[PDB]
Amino acid sequence: SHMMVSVIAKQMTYKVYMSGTVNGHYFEVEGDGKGKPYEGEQTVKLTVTKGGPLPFAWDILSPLFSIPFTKYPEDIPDYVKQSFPEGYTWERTMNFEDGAVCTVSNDSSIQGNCFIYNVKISGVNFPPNGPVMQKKTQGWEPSTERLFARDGMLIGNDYMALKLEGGGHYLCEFKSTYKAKKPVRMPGYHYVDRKLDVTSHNRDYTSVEQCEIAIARHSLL
Amino acid sequence: SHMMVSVIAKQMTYKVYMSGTVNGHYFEVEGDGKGKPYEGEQTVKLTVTKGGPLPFAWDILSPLFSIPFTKYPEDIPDYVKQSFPEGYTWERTMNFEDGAVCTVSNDSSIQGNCFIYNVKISGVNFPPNGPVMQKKTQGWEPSTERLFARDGMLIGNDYMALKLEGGGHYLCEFKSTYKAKKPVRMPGYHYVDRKLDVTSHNRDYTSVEQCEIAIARHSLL
Amino acid sequence: SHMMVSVIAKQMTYKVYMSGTVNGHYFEVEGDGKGKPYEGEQTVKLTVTKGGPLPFAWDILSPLFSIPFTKYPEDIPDYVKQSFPEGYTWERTMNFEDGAVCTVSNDSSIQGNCFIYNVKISGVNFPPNGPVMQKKTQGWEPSTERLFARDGMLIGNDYMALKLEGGGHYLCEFKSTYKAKKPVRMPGYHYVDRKLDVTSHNRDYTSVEQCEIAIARHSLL
Amino acid sequence: SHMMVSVIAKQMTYKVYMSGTVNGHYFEVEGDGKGKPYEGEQTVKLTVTKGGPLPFAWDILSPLFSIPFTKYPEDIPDYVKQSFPEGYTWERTMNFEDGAVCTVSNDSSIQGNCFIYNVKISGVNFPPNGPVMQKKTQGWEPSTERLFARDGMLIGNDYMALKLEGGGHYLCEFKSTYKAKKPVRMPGYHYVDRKLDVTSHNRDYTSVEQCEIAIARHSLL
Repeated sequence: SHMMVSVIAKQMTYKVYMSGTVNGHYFEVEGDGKGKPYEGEQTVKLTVTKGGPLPFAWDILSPLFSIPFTKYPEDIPDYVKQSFPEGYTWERTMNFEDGAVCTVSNDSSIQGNCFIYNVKISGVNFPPNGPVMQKKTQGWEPSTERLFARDGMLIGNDYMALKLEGGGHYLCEFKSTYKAKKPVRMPGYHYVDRKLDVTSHNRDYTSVEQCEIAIARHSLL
Repeated sequence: SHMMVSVIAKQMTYKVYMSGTVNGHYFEVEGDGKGKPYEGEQTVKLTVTKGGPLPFAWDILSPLFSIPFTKYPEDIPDYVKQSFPEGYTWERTMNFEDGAVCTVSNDSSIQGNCFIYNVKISGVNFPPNGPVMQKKTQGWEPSTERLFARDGMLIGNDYMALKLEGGGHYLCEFKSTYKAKKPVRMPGYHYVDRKLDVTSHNRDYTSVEQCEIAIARHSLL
Repeated sequence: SHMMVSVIAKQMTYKVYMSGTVNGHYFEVEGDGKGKPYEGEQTVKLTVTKGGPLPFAWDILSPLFSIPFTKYPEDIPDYVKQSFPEGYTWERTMNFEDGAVCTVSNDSSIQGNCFIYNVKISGVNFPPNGPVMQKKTQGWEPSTERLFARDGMLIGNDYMALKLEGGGHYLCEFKSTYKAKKPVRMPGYHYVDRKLDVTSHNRDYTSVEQCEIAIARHSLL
Repeated sequence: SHMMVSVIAKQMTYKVYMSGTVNGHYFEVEGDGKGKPYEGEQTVKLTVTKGGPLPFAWDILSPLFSIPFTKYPEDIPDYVKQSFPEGYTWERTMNFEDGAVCTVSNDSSIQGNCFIYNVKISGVNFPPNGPVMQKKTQGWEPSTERLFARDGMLIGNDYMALKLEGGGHYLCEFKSTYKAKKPVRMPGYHYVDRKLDVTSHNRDYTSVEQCEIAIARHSLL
């Protein structure tokens, strides 16, 4: 079994606060979630508190609403979990195959049994007739992030794909940079498999429930 | 002489309001500017009003503070000036050669003799020992933007370069998408030459003055 | 068990013919290999026949010397194996994180018990003091290609990483496009895990022996 | 007037030898050219000699057929002309907006009154229904290359655009790296304007004539 850290219970909740701008439209979202950090399981309920209903696909926000909830096997150092109680920050670029770009920054803290995430997203050049502004997406495929240490930062790359109405895929590249706020034991080259689903939502996606499973590992061969 | 639009005087002022995050650091800036829109000359005084003094090179913000102040020869339609009084928006990506990326959005309107600009920037993945975080930049080379029409929008690209303390250059690619808030007459493929200098600043760059000359043209050949 | 095709025996050999140019240096390589296509196992012995010894790292050529040797599970259509006897072509871009770029094209045929591969590589902008021209690489990490169907072509993306002398990683992005020469049954979204090793070589890598294991699969979750 | 190097006459000829592969199709081309190097004027007659008639737009080859024929004002050092008699090499990437990519390498020498060019191109991932494979291009816009010195090499970038049958543009980014075969005096940051036209061709573009004007300069402001 993997070393559990005492500041992170086997059952934890969290609060997430998002603000951002996508194609010039400002908006804010708040969520409360919960899960089992050492099993890699979590769920979150989101509420659009400003700028709703959103004129773009909800799916582009889904993977922005909790990386402490990743199951790590015994021999792989868990970068993110070691960073607590002080916490971590990360920065992410999303490059969509039709030219749209998002930049994302996150600050993560802990208060007792509850993680606190603050996240900002900026999105530009989503084509007006594209699957995002026309809400043609049907959730992400499961995906695998490739992670490795560099300058005491963790670096993640992920080939993502939104499912399209009536077959087809809309590609997105994730590049992520994770920075603990204190020095920790770096892991080596490894992967995290993820599966993310919207399990329920209202008509204009102003209330949304998501859930995720994330499990780290070495190569299979 | 180029046609002059009655809603834009030969001398104008403007106010610019900017908020943003760069490597996770929030900041706000306000500016007051003036110039001669049909001669392509302007100056602006900027004040950091939140999150100052900034921990990053001022030069990455410089080109975000007024495209109505571009001189257009008579035979080239002026996309930006035609958009008034309704105004315009634009979005910009900034891709630096060490992998930092900025997304920018802008909304621009007019009140009498005064343009009003609202601009938001999100910049991520500046290397902590690179010339931006170590404030080693020494202003921008004069540059040229290539512009053409597509789908009712004016598309621009610019290979920019920052000057480096100790000679040499730090490269940045600009991609811009300008969208008038009403249909306007579309120009053909053309160029805009620009020179942009910081003419004065205090020690921690919390007060900065910039001067810019911008002139559109056809190919020189 | 997966459907085996009659034109592809459980034990097969192959011949591979490479010519190319890397940083302006022309060279040619020939290899003979063998393996078990339905088990995903193969080995190949390469000989540099022109332009040797090569002034660059052998590792940049390794993943160019046999995709019929991929183990597919029963329920996933095997695009490449269906394309025979007529065969297939593919095109690949390799984008290295220090700016170097390779383009690759391949034509694959079959004669009896022996596949025949013709491959061309063009490589440019490898920095003269980089790990490639200074031969600092220490083989690839195992990796996973993400594959999906589009316009009856198969499309693969792979986040690759060369191991560096004294710790460290040198990243490379693979984008591949595979085209059967006759229509076949397209698969859905899936992955291929690969592990590629140089098992033996002489002093200046003019004779090189490699081996590979490649196994397709769905997501693990 | 700019200094004139004694090894380069006011009128010169040149031979150009080209081989390459585009979407897997091999071809060779030979050309004979002439012009006035210090005035920046040249013409060239090309003959497809293998793999003709070409199944792809001739325009993607056009800018690969002689940079000594660039007029340099007196105060800007001429990197290419100083390199002689030894000569130079260069490498170029061509990135089209629908994801096609070309890598190019060149070697250039001199025999008396005649430059000799050897050039290789590899182009991949042209979409089969795009304007290159469907021969819908109508020549290149006049363009400007940005040039600066780094590590003894002259680096160039150019936002190019092909004209499209039916108005509109198909964008391509040029990155070029020019390397003299001996140390030379390095120019500062500057530009080269170019116009390149096909002046005549037969029906299947197996004989083509091109004309190019190239003039270096500082920023216009």
